Amino acid sequence: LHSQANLMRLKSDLFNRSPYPGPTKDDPLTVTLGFTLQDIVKADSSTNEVDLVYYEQQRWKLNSLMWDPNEYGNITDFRTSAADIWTPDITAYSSTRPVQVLSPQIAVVTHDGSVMFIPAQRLSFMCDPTGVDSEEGATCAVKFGSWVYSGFEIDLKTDTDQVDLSSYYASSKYEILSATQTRQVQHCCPEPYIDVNLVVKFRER
Amino acid sequence: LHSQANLMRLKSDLFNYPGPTKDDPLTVTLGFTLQDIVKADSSTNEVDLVYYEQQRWKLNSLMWDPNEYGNITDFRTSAADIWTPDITAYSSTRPVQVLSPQIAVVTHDGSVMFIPAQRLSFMCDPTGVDSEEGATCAVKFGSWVYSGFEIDLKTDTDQVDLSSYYASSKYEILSATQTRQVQHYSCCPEPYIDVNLVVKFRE
Amino acid sequence: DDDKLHSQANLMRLKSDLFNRSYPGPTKDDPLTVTLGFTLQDIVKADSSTNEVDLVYYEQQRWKLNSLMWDPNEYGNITDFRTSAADIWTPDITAYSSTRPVQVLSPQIAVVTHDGSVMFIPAQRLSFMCDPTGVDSEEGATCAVKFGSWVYSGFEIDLKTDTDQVDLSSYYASSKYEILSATQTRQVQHYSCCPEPYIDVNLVVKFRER
Amino acid sequence: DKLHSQANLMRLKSDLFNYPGPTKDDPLTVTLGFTLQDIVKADSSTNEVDLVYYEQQRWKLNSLMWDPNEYGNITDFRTSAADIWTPDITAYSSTRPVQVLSPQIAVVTHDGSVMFIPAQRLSFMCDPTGVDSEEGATCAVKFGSWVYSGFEIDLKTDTDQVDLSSYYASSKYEILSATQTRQVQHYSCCPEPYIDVNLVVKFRER
Amino acid sequence: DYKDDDDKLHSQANLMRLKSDLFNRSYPGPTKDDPLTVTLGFTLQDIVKADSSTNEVDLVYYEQQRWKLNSLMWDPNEYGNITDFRTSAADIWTPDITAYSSTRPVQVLSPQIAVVTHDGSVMFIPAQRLSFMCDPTGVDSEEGATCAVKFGSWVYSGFEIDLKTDTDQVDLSSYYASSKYEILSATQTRQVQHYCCPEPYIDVNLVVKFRER
Ligand SMILES: C[N+]1(C)[C@@H]2CC[C@H]1C[C@H](n1cc(-c3ccncc3)nn1)C2
Ligand SMILES: C[N+]1(C)[C@@H]2CC[C@H]1C[C@H](n1cc(-c3ccncc3)nn1)C2
Repeated sequence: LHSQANLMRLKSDLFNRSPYPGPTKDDPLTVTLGFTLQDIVKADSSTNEVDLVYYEQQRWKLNSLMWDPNEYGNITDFRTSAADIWTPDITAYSSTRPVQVLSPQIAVVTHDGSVMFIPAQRLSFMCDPTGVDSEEGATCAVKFGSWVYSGFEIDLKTDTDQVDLSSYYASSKYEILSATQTRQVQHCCPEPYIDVNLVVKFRER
Repeated sequence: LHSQANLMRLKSDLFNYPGPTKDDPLTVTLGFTLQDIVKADSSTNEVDLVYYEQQRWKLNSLMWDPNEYGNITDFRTSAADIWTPDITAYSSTRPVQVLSPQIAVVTHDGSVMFIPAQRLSFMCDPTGVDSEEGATCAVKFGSWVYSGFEIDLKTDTDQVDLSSYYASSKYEILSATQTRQVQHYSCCPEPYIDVNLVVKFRE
Repeated sequence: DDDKLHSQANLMRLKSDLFNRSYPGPTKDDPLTVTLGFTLQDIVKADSSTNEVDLVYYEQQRWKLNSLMWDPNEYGNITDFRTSAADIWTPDITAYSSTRPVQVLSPQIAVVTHDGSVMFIPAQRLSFMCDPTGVDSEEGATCAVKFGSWVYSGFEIDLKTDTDQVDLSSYYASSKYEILSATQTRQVQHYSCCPEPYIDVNLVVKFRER
Repeated sequence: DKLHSQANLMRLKSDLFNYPGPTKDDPLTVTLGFTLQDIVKADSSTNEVDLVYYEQQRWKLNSLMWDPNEYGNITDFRTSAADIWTPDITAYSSTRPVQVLSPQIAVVTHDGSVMFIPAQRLSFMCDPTGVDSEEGATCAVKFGSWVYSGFEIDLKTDTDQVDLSSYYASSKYEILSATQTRQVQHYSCCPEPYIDVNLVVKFRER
Repeated sequence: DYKDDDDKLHSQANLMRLKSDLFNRSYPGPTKDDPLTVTLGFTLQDIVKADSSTNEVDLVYYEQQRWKLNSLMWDPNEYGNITDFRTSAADIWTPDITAYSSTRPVQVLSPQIAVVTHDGSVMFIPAQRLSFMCDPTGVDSEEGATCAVKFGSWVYSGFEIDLKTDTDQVDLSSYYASSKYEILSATQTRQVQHYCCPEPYIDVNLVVKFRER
């Protein structure tokens, strides 16, 4: 009951008893992105759309979510609804339908102020699967990034350029030949723009 | 009218929980009742199930003495009025579609019974389904964000309840099991728990 | 004309008193009887590849609460009113063998009468478990679906019908399917999960290609 | 000067919004008109046809009247359809929930009249047999209040001719005729009349 | 150092105060006495699908919307030199720009967030998937098919909302190189029409010419 009271007090202190309005040029934020590809579900050659199921790991850190575990019964982290906090507007740049969310929208917040949010998603995106019924397979790509924040407000990075394939569905209609995730910088507008480019080579299993 | 006043007062009292923690872990019991394998798509390797899920847990903070409330021992309430566990399928390919009202039953000892009916599309190769051996598929269910140190999953039985399986389904069930699994990941010492639903079926 | 302004005032006041100055659902001590009746409009689709059939129908629901009673004389002789279904408690009447979420085809509005009775008539499209084998034959196909509370046993919600005959007077005359018979029967239903039975109304439809 | 016109509008909306629907004592008339844009498809396997149209709805409330001279000569304003009461006009033989294609915003005028024009895609019960013949196919669907009788809400049309001037010239289907006709229905049980507008469309493969 | 940390806190406080002063200290939409000009431009990303059985074609594009309100102006010097901010599109008035011949509800593909600048100008760029009325007959030809769809306010006439374009050329620099359909031309043109009614009505007409492969 004390642990419960401690956690409710912590969330009340963080969410009620102090003010974050999003990143700014004077208060920029770095968001780390990683993809865990679970399934290429469908590849449509009549419309050049491919459907992926993946987990999108998002990580950032805010001073305003920091606390001393000693003041709160040594609580070092908690889970909370993603709507309780600010989250980055990371968006697929060439989707062809609204993303469908497959998991609870809940984030893990740690006492250092770091946040980890890992929504599972089904995404339809622009992809010509020509060659998927061949040895070399097909190659397609999709960029992810902020919709409204330039690189002066949100910077992106990956922890690795190799997409996590350890959850890829063993009996998918498609096998993965390779999957990479790479930070890109592009420069109308003075400010740089950042994305992570997800590149997937695949073929019929 | 006195019973109505008592129930309204109980609910006000109770509803005026941050989730479990390592220090205050919660056990959630899970069971499945499979009603129908509706569809098996060999072009996408997606299979569609209709089932309902029994979910049960207990909170001291939902406890009350009936004698203080007209001998009310339980009530029904919107699932939005209370914390519910984030039990999720780990290999769905579409958002789950809910077939039953989001209402749970709370009992005076603090226990909660929630029974969501769902249609689920999940990753499944139906190869063999037109053969004597049939096809076999599996989908894990568990917390999305809590480890086995915060939410422990249990089952009452490893037999999926098939007593309400639709007798004229396109697919007959050869077997269906629900098995608690303890999973570890090389990075971390803490256990993760899921219930693995394994279904063997054929046309 | 001042009469009209007065009637509006009486109704806003009645609604304010009933909703703002005052139902937690039925209990064992205070159980509720819901009357159900179906009006079947159309069998839209019968899918033999998945054994799902799609129905369009109106489901009439009626119940009565003391907490919704008023004296018409205290409120300018208002004897009933329409209100959003979200303003009041409604029963969780659920198809027990749907294969998709029901789709609502009519406004979520109910009629409340001064004796505390409520009438609510949702139009729905429902996909449910049904093997249409035989539909291209003279005998046709037969399927059934139960409707009842999801969370309330017979000790909290009872159901009744006014008739066991489904109303076919609005059935679509150029449907792909003709109705041979449609019945609606109250059942006391025992589930191995639970010592207390649930009440359902069993909708049994015999139909064939027109 | 512009801040004044804005202040006037905001005050008017405030005055007006700071109505329980019609009653037999305070009944209401809704004028309905259809502008048919497209027959998108016809499914002979299910006898469902899909229409795209916008539906003009007009009614008048004393409680929405104001004097333009008291409010900077504001004669009308636009407002979210959620800020006001709107009639529960429903298709009686749809087979899927209507899909709304336009913003849910209405126009309120100083004489208390409200104009709301939802664009919709509708699937409804229709046998397209004959659509590939000179005579074409004929189908119909009634629209009316779901919960209000003719004692609370009357319906009417300005014309019985459906507006076809915006009908898609390259639709897969051409319209031979389209009418919208007020119908009154009485029943021996009940003393109250029931009103609908019957949309009748005759159409043919182009 | 501590000063850098304090600056960031100040910057956050300044933003919260700006948004507070703008929003909950104090737009009812345009009026005949206060007309608004919305600038529209399209960036066409993909013609996904052309259905000859229903004459519906599906587009993916993003639609840049821009307008300017006196009531959204502020002096940057009064707010730590903040010159613009991002905010939820639900925090502010937005124009009801609607496609006039869609056949399904538009599907939104991007975050509903806008950028507000100190001169009171607002920029909002929703990405959308749209199904609209279009006979793709000719798509399998050298000159391709031609389809058009008008965009404009649903409820405001040209008395209250005017439209303009910065160019009549649809932006094709992000068009999907491996689409099933190649673009032959794409234009966006302001029109004044009538429907009966004294008020003139304004739209922007998107005309696309495209063919297979
Ligand atoms: C159709 N049902 C499956 C019947 C009646 C409504 C729905 C849900 C009901 N129900 C109740 C329970 C239950 C209740 C209490 N404890 C364990 C299981 N499980 N399923 C049984
Ligand atoms: C595409 N429209 C049909 C144009 C512009 C937006 C939509 C709706 C508009 N509109 C206005 C009216 C109207 C307004 C006032 N009185 C009668 C009809 N009817 N349709 C005309």
